[PDB]
Order: sequence, then structure tokens, then C-alpha cells
Amino acid sequence: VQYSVGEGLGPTADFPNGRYQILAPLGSGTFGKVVSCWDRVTEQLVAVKVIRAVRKYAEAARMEIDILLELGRKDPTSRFHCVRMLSYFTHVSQQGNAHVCLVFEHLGPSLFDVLMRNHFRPLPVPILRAVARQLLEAITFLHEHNQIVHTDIKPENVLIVPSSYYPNRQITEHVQVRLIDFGSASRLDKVSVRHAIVSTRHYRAPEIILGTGWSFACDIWSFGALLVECYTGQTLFQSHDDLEHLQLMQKLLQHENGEVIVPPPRPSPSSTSMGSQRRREALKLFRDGRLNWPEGIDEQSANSLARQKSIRRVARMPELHSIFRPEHACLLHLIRCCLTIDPLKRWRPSELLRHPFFMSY
Ligand SMILES: Nc1ncnc2c1ncn2[C@@H]1O[C@H](CO)[C@@H](O)[C@H]1O
Repeated sequence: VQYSVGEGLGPTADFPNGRYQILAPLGSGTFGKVVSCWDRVTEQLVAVKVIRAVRKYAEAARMEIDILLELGRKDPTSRFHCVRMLSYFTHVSQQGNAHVCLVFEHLGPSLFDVLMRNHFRPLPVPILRAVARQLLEAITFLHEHNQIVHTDIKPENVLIVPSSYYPNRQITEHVQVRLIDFGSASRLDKVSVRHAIVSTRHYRAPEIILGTGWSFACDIWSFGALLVECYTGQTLFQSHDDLEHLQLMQKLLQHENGEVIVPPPRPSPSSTSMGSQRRREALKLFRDGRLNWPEGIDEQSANSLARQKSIRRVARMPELHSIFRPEHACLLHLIRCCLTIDPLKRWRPSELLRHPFFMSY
């Protein structure tokens, strides 16, 4: 439903027109819309995330509510940089539509907002380091103190604490950030390996595409991607095709020791599991163990313009080592610890927090 500035949300006795009054738009996503609100009870600014009137996003929102209850219980000050959820309710519409609403602390713009406002110019390395350290602290918190995996590490889900922000709208190395959006997170304390399609495309780890089971390590891959983005201001993997995405991965890391896209083990024909179906769809992308690129881009067409554009796009993809200037060699190594095709090779976030890129500063 379309919402305008001035309308209310969450009606109570003292405020029959809504406890939370809309002041400004804050953000949007497939889940719904996040709106800046004035809490008529506490007379403070809050951020109300309203979920779309769909069942799947409602389940996701309830999972986010549960996880954020646990996270606010185990860290109320938010020493580990996770967004504080103040409240949650259900707003009914004039048409009978029920929307889940989560009330969070009011934060500033996203890291994506920062990158856009500066015309996608590369983020300086010291600010990059501050943000990466705090984000890595949050990921360490989740993974190792809660056995929770986020799966949606993206620049849109890292927000600036407004106290660090300034009216000149230029962040410094003292910026404070918070990780948000736990509507896709999963607890791995009982089942640590999953096979469902998760992660935003551009930050999706290869094991998720290939079907060899993902776990905590996938977040690290996303983290790595994000870092490269912050170094260049540009999205690393710009593709929505699985074959092209895996080829871009292979190209970015071709001259990295031991990084080759390998197909999953072929399951039995009498296997109906979600993982086996993903593995079959993934094997459909390979020919004799090699990634069917570029001939697989347009199989039927012998002379295709889409295949030629895919060839050009993969050629434009740089080798990882060539992206970074020499003086930033350390950062390169840090990202090598994250952008590995085998999830078993990626470092733990606690180990990454002890990398020279951080503890030599
Ligand atoms: N607490 C918050 N403060 C400010 N913006 C937020 C908050 N939570 C979510 N958003 C915005 O809504 C979207 C969340 O996916 C992003 O665009 C993000 O900037």
C-alpha cells in the first residue's frame, strides 16, 4: 500500500490514528518499505520497517523479529554493531491488509547511499578499514557467539550511525556502522549446512549456485565482494546469469593459486532432495567438468549477439591482483582470504580481525 508523509501506523488507545507518525521515507526493498517515524509514546525518532502483504515476507519478518530479540538480549548496548529492534506490531490497512512492522533505532544512510552520493568514487582505504573492522566484528559476533549466518551481506545493509555522520555529509575514519536486515538469517546450531538459494545475486557465494551446501563461509565471500566494491565504488559481479556469474568468478581469480570453478558431485538418479535438484541444475552448466562458457550462453545459436556481449563483459572483468595499487598490497591479501571458491578455504571472521590489514594499523 502507498503511504504518504503525515499518516500514522500502529493504532493504540492514547493514539487512535497511529503510535508512529510518518515523517520521511528511509528505504525500500523486496520485503517492503522502511520509513522514518515519530514515536508519539516516547517522543523520539524511530525507523519502522513495514513488510509487504505477502506470506513469505511475513515469515521472513517474524524470523527477523525472533533473531533480533535474541540479539538485543545478548547485546543491548550493541557493542557488536547489530541494529537494535525496539518494538514490533501488525498494522491493518483500510482494505483489511495486515502488514508486519518492526520498529528499530533510527540510523543514517547506508553504505550504498554513501557510495552513490559520492558518484561511486572509490572509498578511501582508512574509512574502508574502519567499516570493514566493525562489520567483521558484527559477523564474528553472529557466527561465533550466536551460530547465526546473515546471508545478505550487502552495502545496503550497512548503515551509518548518525552521530558519526555530519551535515557536510562526508564520512571520516571515525564513522560508526550497524549491520541490519536479519529477515534472511538462519541459525546453524542444529543444522549447519543448507542448500536453499540465498544471498543477493551480486554477493552470492559459488557454493550456493553449484549446490555443494553452504554455511557460515558464504558470508565471508559476501564480505570479500563488499570490500572489493568499497575499493572501486563499483559492483564486482554485474550479471544475473549463473553461467556468466561463475565465469566472472573464474576470471577474477584465474591467476590466484588453486581457484577453479568445479562442478558438484553428481547425485544418484533416485535423489529428490532440494540439494540434488540444485546440483542437477548446476551440472547443466558444465561440459566434461569444465564450465560451459562461452558456448553455453547461447547453446542453440551458432552466431549469437548475447554470447558476444558476454565475452566482452567477461573480458572487462579484471584479475583480482590488478585491481589494487601496490601500496594496498595488504588489503589484497585480506581479500584473498575471503574470495576463495572453496568455502573450506575462507578464513573465519575472528581470524580476519587479526589480519595485518587491521592489527598493523
Ligand atoms: N534503522 C534504519 N535507519 C535508516 N535507514 C534504514 C533503517 N533500516 C533500514 N533502512 C533502510 O531501508 C533499507 C533496508 O533494506 C535500506 O535502504 C536502508 O538504508
